[PDB]
Amino acid sequence: MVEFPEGFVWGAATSGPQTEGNFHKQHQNVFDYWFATEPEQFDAGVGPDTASNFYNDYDHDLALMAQAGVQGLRTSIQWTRLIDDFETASLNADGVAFYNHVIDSMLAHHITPYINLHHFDLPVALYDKYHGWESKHVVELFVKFAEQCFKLFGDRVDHWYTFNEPKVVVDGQYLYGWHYPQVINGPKAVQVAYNMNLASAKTVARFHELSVRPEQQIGIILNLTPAYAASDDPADLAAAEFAELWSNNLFLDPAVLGHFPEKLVERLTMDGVLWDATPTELAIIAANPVDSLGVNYYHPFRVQRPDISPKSLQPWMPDIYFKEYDMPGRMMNVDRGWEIYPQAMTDIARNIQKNYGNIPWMISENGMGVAGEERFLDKQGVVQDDYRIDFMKEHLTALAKGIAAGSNCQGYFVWSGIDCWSWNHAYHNRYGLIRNDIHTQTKTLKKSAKWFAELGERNGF
Amino acid sequence: MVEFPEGFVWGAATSGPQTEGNFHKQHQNVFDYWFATEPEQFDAGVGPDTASNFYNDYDHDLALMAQAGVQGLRTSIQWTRLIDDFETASLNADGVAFYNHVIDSMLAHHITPYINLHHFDLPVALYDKYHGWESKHVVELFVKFAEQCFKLFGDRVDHWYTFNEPKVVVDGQYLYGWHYPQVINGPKAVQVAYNMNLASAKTVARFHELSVRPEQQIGIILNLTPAYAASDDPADLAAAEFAELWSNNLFLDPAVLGHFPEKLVERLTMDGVLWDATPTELAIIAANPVDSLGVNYYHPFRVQRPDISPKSLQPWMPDIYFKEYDMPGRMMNVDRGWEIYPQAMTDIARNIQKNYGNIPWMISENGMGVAGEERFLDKQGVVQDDYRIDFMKEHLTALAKGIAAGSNCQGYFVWSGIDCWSWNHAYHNRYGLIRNDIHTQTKTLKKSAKWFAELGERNGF
Repeated sequence: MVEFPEGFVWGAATSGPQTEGNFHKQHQNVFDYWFATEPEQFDAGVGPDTASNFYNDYDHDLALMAQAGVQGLRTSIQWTRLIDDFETASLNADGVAFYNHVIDSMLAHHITPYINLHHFDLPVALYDKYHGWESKHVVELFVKFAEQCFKLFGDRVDHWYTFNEPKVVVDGQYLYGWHYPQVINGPKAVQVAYNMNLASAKTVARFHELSVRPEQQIGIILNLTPAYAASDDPADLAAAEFAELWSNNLFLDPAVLGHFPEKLVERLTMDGVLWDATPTELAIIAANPVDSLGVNYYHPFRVQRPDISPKSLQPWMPDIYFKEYDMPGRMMNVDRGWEIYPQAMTDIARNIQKNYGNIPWMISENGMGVAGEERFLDKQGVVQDDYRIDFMKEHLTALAKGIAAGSNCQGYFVWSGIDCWSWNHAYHNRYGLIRNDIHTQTKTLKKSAKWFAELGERNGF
Repeated sequence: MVEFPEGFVWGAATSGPQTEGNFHKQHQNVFDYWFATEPEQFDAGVGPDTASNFYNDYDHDLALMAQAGVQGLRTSIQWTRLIDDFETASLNADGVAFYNHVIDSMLAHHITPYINLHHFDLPVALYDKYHGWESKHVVELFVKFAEQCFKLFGDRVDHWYTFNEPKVVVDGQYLYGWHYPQVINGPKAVQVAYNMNLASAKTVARFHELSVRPEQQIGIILNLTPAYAASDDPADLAAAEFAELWSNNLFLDPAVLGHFPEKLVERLTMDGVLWDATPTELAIIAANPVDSLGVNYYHPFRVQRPDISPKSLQPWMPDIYFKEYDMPGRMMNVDRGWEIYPQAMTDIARNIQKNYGNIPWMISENGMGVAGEERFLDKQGVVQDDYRIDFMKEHLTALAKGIAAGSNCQGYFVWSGIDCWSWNHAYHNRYGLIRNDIHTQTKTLKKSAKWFAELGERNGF
């Protein structure tokens, strides 16, 4: 009734920081330090020190994911676990040993590894010493960490990603207080977006200098969620224009086309907040676009005119040009606060096909987070998460229309395999096909896990 | 300068609930349920779910305890981990295998096991089903649990304990709200004190039926701090008399002499709150005294006359006869609010010598808790806990005065080897010879750890 291309990958996505726990980890990332000093900023004071116990229980957790139909698992390597000295990227022997264990264990459970290098987990010491992603020297230290990952694990990992959602690092660390250091500074944010695009292009370049087999490829993972104008009012259309350039093109265009979006550069310049770039850096970005795209999609983005004129006396923010809009009658993931709009999948697919060379891409994250899932347990402690199955069906239906129209989508990864630690929200909302009882770290397939395994067997539903 | 008997045992003490974490544990004990229910009752919301990670890191943790001079480790087996069906004491095979690994690992590190059966960790389902320690049926199920421990581990463990401080279970669960379920009921407390005494004698009986070697002994661990009278004013001395019959004789006399203190039975009968016993139960108590005594001491205990007459119209509580007294001029550990009075050790040693047959005994707990020990890290990472060393010097010196005068003391167990979870206080105070960074579960010897090691080799200081 709804079928998918031959070879389509059915996978799951997590990250190191949200699964491993902090057991024996050498360095604190910014979230580790945030929790150590202000535990009250986290749901129930549950931080990342244990998370979903993946450091200790990886082998059996991978077996459960394989049970759940996870043919590919995408997670991340922590800079703060792998590296001893950041300046030279010397190696923490115990951390290298741990990532070889989980990659080997993925293979033994017949899971294809997809390895992302960075997922919101900047080392706090590099923020204290250089201001983190503001520093083009920190950019270089990142590339040297990437180089080690490629040399250590490239022999049995084909599929890599530089970053998960750099835009969330920019927004979170420098615009809205979501991430420690909670800086609130538009111009810095512009430089950080620049610096992270540059780090990604420099990592792509080093990846291909070091690759040995043709099937090795490196990509990036972004939100491509479209900006719908609230109305056809010119002021709402103009707000949606800028929201689109700034939330999507800022990263999509340099990663895939090789250059920054022309209209955005012009607006940033006119406002006096343009990044500092050099011709040599821009040439690196132009010469090393990603091999593939990971699309994270959860909810649409709707936007109307700003309440006050953008020429008002205020600190510069991208938000001076647009304000978020609530559509009456929207479908809502309420205990979460997000709109549910599957059709955006189709728009994204068409946009990639028409405007971005129909580059090979995957849905790298799609999922629904729900609170208090103990209420939906049945007589055997199996969460009856039909809502999650229906949510997956609605978005997969939309995806398949994009594919039949000709968009080069090659896989679908659910967020997430096993309930994992959702930053300051901790375990308030669950996303997994597999429930984790975090008091005992005992995990059990949900109803959606068996549906997912069957979806992969029939390559459809 | 201050020496100790040949063959003195230099040890450390903990418990399972305070170290293991709840990783893969089948059942919740009362503290597990309490934290799952009311995490706000726990410092910083830090519960038992990870504790000091002993479930995962036992082998290396025992190595560090060996470096710190721990020749005997006293800890406990968790009823809620070992047993599948409480009614039949059927075995949980992963919990059985876990205790087999730590006991074997203790042996390989040249650490003599000291295994205690119960440290405040009643399974909450047995309180729901039967009201817990109020049930003489639960008394039997505990004996069945002890049976299983002796058969699985008795081939390698010589030294056993029935309970760690039953009085704290009485006081905590039924008098002052320290332990879930926080019942406030004096008469119920009297019956629970009786039932736990009876559980212990029955366990001692079973233990000797199933004994295989003569070296195998089993004891009980109690607080025997004297109840010092505030003055020689007859109301004060009479208060100290009941305080001692109640806080010490309630368990000392059944455990060692095989009967309850006659003046205490008389008092509770007069007030109409006395336990329900049978002659056969009393005969089992009389026929199975303990083989040895573990003594816990931290701080002294002083009492004065109650403020109102004990005949006043109020719910019966042991405290209607005595009130805590603060002595002008006391030597205090001010941050912890505890008096320092080392000679109480010497008084305890004399009491066991004179009145309790000089039964073989050890100091099963003694130690000092301090908050924010990060203040005394040298930048080599070692806590400079000179205060802990001086504390041990004073108390070992007073204990030596007792051994010299003829007290049959055989060992000194520090609380604790590694920093562990102190119930609702969690990790606010640290007692260890070894420091635990509970964010990373990375452990490091303190200064006192090297001191304790040299103390054991020199057998003095």
